[PDB]
Amino acid sequence: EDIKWGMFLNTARPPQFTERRVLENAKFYGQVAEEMGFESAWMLEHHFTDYGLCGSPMVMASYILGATRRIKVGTAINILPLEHPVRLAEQAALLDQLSDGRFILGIGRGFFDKDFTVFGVDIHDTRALTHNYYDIMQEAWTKGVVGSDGPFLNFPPVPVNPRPYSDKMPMVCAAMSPSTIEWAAKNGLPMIMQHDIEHNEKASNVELYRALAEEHGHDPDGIEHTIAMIVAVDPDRERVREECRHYLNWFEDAVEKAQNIIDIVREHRKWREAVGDTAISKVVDNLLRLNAIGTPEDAIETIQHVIDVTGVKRVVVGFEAIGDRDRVLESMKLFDEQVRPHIRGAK
Amino acid sequence: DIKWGMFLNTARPPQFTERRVLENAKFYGQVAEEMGFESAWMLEHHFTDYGLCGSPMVMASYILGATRRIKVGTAINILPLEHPVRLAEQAALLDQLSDGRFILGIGRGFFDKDFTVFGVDIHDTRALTHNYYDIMQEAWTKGVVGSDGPFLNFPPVPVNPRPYSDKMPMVCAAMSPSTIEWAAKNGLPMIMQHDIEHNEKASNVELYRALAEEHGHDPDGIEHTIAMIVAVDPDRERVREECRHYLNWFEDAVEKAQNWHLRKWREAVIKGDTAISKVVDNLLRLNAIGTPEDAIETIQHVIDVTGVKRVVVGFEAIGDRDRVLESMKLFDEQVRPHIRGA
Repeated sequence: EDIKWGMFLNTARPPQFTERRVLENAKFYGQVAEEMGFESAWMLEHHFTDYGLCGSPMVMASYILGATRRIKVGTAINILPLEHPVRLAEQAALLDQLSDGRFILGIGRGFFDKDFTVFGVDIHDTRALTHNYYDIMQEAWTKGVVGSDGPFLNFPPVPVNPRPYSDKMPMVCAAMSPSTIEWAAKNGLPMIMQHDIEHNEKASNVELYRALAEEHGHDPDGIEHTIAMIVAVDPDRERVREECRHYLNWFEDAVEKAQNIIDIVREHRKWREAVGDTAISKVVDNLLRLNAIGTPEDAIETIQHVIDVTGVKRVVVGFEAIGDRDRVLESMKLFDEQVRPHIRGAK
Repeated sequence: DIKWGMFLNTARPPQFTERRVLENAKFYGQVAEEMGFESAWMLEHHFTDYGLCGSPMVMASYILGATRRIKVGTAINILPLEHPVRLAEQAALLDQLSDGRFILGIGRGFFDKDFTVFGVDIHDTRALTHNYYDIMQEAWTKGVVGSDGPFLNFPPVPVNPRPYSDKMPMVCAAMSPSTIEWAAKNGLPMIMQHDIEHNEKASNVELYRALAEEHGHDPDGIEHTIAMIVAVDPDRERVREECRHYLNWFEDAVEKAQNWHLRKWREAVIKGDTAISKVVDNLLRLNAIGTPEDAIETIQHVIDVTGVKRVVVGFEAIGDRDRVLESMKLFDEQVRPHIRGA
């Protein structure tokens, strides 16, 4: 009945913050996470928008690991198609060595068309790409030498240095779909699950995973899945709800824009910004409900519910939605003192 | 007042483990900070034991986390091998994260195996390096960059974050004149390897200045860098023998990286072992390997004829941590304090 507690270092940039502030804040929360006995801190990858300024989780993670001693640092996630597998293999294995095995490489397919256009990748291959790039990296780590004649890359056998410090490279997998869930289950690969998914959908995902493991001759109980959550905690549920709502309204618009960025840079007002929609509003109310946003007891109920139905071992939390540093720290304090003590695990 | 950098090498001689090398390296990173070095420096090597670190950006990123004050440069990022939009993102972030303590070394790379494995034409490498530079620069200065260029084709997109620095601190590996010209033209400091004859680095700097001024840049405002193997010991012939044994392996490994019949192989070991002997004789001559006095003489001469403000030293040749720490202590006390600028 002990949850490993994660902490997102967001590099989202609302209009009312500077790049410096957001990045300094991220660095600072990384140190708060160390001080306050978090299991882990977690990095994101994003390109070309203020949805997130960090486009290299490997570099950011490598920094935070340098700047810390105890805490584990993971990526959520590394978009594998965009990277040569042998490059990321070298990267992860070096950081595993440097970090004395405090690093968790997270992997996913990615879902932004801008990303694949710019780096020159075919967005229809991304499934096969990701599986192949995983296979390649895995062999580099486990065997110490890899080549490819496979469908995407041709290159001869070479050794890839260094070898991991860890027996097995610690990893997670973003997996939203059944075919990925099977693949991960097959490859002994823990899931990390986004925060916008319905709780019973998360329950089903884990059950599906547990089934496919057993079917592919693996112990499901020996894998520890991870969940993302927004936590924003305040005595006055109405106060914190409206703070997060402001943030989340921007967040969902920024998401819309990211899927549109290339067209906007080729273009660049009155009747655009006028034409309330309530489509975003629908999503934001959803997010509030799914996530741990309100009083201590609200958060306890919501967090503990998602543990019960899922049985996840780790919860990676993001505090940023409440605003700037004062408000985040107040939130974090409440959480650490009035919420976290009272959470237990599913077994 | 000379700026001292230190190489965190990750070469693995056969008697060493990967773990030991990488743990030494981190540790020397910490020593560099305490003992008032300006900078620490990381290299990029692939598929070879003559350097383990294939990602200078990761290892640079780590060491900047683990230090307060020291600057960390790379020497060098092999540019052709990485998308310029990705490294733009990387360097700008690390500029922000590190608080402008980062220095992005760039180069062309000359190892064929590398370009084979990452699927790059080794013939195209100079143009790529230049093209890729332009793109990164444009990303940093304007904040948006596309390319219907000769190599990459993608629409204009914003690249985040913006650098912390007003200008991204960089250096450029430059062996050949044509590159030296490009460097200068682009107001780009040089970093020179440790196997260049004294006459030549004189020529390189001269040429640089000449081409710099032509292209309307002030050459005095540019701080060039030179790499130097340091190994300092009372006993000239102990330290020399120690570094000879190491460098024998080293330059042998560098050879293998590029890549009746018992008689034809046995005439390859002798022919190889002399070719390697010749390179290693040069290295001992060119570099600061002897008593404190030998070092002082060699270092100061190299400074005199070049006018470099940054000298980057590597200590690893002399052996393991115990011997390196002895060597580093003599350098600090009996060599360093007796070295002047131009």
